[PDB]
Amino acid sequence: PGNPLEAVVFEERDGNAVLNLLFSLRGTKPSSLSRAVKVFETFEAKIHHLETRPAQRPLAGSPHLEYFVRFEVPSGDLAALLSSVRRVSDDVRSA
Amino acid sequence: PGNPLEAVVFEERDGNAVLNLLFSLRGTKPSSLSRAVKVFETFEAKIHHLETRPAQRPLAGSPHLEYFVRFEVPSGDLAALLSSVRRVSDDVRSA
Repeated sequence: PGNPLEAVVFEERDGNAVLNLLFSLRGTKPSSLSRAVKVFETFEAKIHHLETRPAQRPLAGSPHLEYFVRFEVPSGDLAALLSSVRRVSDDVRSA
Repeated sequence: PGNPLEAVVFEERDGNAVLNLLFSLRGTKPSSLSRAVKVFETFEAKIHHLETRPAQRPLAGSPHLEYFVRFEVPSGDLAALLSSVRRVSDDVRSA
């Protein structure tokens, strides 16, 4: 489906797009967040703040797995590597 | 070579090891930091704070590429996945 009023959005700066993206995964093996960094790095984008820190550990019984990231990619290549990020996540949103 | 007084060290907590590791890479393609997250995740370790943010961008002409991370792994499996991390980096140190 395609939600227009969804949270996943972005902006452009100096001719590129600066945005953030979060994504979580259950289990203990499915943690291919690594492939996610391969995205922003594939189109030589400029990462602002890539971070990963599963929940529970700090507090448990309220939060859940997470992964905060901020990066910038040409307004055109964004959609390019983002597709990959869509290839890694789908049921999440931007930060 | 093997430097004993080197910076790369670690500690153990509750029967596991909690430490930090930094590593940098030049160019634009060699950014396989992703494989690094595959390490701490391979032995189901507990990551405290994994982060990546190349230098220059904030300030240039003093710093350089970097990648700060903090994670914990059984005092035994640490050496296990760290070897992998050694398979990704060698000329760097802990945080």
